[PDB]
Amino acid sequence: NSFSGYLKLTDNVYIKNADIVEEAKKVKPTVVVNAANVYLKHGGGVAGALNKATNNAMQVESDDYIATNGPLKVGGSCVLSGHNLAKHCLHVVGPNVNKGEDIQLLKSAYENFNQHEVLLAPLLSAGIFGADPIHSLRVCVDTVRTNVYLAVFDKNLYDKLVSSFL
Ligand SMILES: CC(C)[C@H](Nc1ncnc2[nH]ccc12)c1cnn(C)c1
Repeated sequence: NSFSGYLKLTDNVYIKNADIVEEAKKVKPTVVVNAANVYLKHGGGVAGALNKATNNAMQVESDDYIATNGPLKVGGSCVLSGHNLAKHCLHVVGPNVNKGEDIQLLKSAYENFNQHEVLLAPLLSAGIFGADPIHSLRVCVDTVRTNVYLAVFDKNLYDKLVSSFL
């Protein structure tokens, strides 16, 4: 958990303009959060980037988890291996609002973070899930009480987030 170059937004939320994969390789955190879907199919976005950095080990483990346990619920999570990136990966499903899933579930999704003292995480429900990323940071700030280090891989978005937060 040797995080460097973060900006502290609140007592427990830090942010950096960085690729979460690169942060995980440098820091080897106890927990890295994946922005997952309910079948843990890591096709693109943050999920595809984390799985590629494990050379598909995350996807083979995820497929075995789903065959044995079934899919997650939207707003839910599971803990699996972090492989080479972290001790553990917390796979968290935020709502895909472009598919009609309720934006209320984004609070439930961020509540999963409170089971871990320190986390390296992305913005949930941003990207293909369709939520406004600044709204996602507001729900993170209002919901997460443990120590969260957010990596946002887009300098334009990072500057909008920092400016909106102050
Ligand atoms: C908003 C965007 C910058 C963010 N992407 C990322 N954020 C952080 N590390 C990353 N590595 C590769 C992509 C990536 C995103 C995409 N989908 N979701 C749910 C979040």
